[PDB]
Amino acid sequence: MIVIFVDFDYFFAQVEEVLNPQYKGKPLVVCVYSGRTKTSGAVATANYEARKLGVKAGMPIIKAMQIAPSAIYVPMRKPIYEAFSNRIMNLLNKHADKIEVASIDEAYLDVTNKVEGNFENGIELARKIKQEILEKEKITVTVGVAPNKILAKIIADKSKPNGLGVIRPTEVQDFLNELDIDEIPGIGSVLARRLNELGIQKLRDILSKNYNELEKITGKAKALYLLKLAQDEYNEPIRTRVRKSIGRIVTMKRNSRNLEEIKPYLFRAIEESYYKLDKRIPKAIHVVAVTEDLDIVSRGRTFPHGISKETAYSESVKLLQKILEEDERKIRRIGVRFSKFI
DNA sequence: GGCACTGATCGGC
DNA sequence: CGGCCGATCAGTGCC
Ligand SMILES: Nc1ccn([C@H]2C[C@H](O)[C@@H](COP(=O)(O)OP(=O)(O)OP(=O)(O)O)O2)c(=O)n1
Ligand SMILES: [Ca+2]
Ligand SMILES: [Ca+2]
Repeated sequence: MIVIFVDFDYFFAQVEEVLNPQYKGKPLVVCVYSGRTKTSGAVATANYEARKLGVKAGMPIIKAMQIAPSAIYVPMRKPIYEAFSNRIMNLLNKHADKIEVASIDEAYLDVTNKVEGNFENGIELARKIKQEILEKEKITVTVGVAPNKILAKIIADKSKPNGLGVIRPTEVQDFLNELDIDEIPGIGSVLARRLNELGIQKLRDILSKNYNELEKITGKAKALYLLKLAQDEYNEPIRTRVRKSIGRIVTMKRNSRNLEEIKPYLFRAIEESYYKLDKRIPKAIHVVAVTEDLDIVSRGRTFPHGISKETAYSESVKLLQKILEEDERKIRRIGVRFSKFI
């Protein structure tokens, strides 16, 4: 297998730079304004100039503004980013035997047959891909080329920004022998340190432990994954991804535990959700509340039949009542998630 | 036991 | 201090 992984650089901010090139080369922060105050919200992403000043995705807008007050702060325009994404994925698709769109800004291509199993031709294809995306959309991307998805991602991550990372079939074992634990996709900061605390600093160190031992430290899924990766026995296929849930969640103007105050927000979320569902009919509904202290509480139900929009309204209220019954905290955000489509 | 399914949390992008 | 989403996993019912 020859895999090409593509990950768009500083995606949302970069699109904003394409639409407003005056922003380029200066700190730019794309913000998710919740509307509760002039500046309440979180950072979706920042360009590299803003990152140099300490701005990070997920950080409160007010905190970004504290450390980089002269950056340009713009509101997230997600539909435009989706459009860019859709066009790019369409360009990628024509170069691939198979494509896996993993998120709004990354995809895996299986180009094995496209390049006659010739790994070097795979690299050339990767260069052509980067060139085309740059020419056609003025977007820089980072690419990784490797025998499997996971190494393709790791080497891309190591080559950002605007990179072209490569791991040849012959380099894989050396590469896996030297890889740091915190460089592994799917191993978050906390767990990394926990493993680190137990003397697991490098991927190869996993081989020292056995499954029952590691499960206690990582959980089943993460244990099986790590033991496989460490042995270069990861080889998962490129698969067409299918949307499994669709939802909407909004910040209320003020916190509340007043049913009549919350309902309008919840019903708008349902309405916008059903618009997005289009012809998909969900059998499961979950109501999700972000509480005063930014904890998240969910109550849901699966039905033996598809849920009409009208049944979603009435059942959502019963779920909201359940949350209010079982959690005394005030609610800040309220929303809904639909899944199990017919 | 272990399969099928569930509701709820977790955490990455 | 946003707004999403898929993965994960412990609990139940069952044969
Ligand atoms: N907490 C986050 C993280 C990311 N995103 C969105 C904005 C990002 O641009 C996009 C892609 O996420 P990445 O992790 O790939 O990061 P970037 O593309 O922004 O930067 P990088 O160049 O490091 O890949 O997802 C978001 O809305 N909220
Ligand atoms: Ca990405
Ligand atoms: Ca990216």
